[PDB]
Amino acid sequence: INMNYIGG
Repeated sequence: INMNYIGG
């Protein structure tokens, strides 16, 4: 995952 969406 890009790991930018938010990181929950």
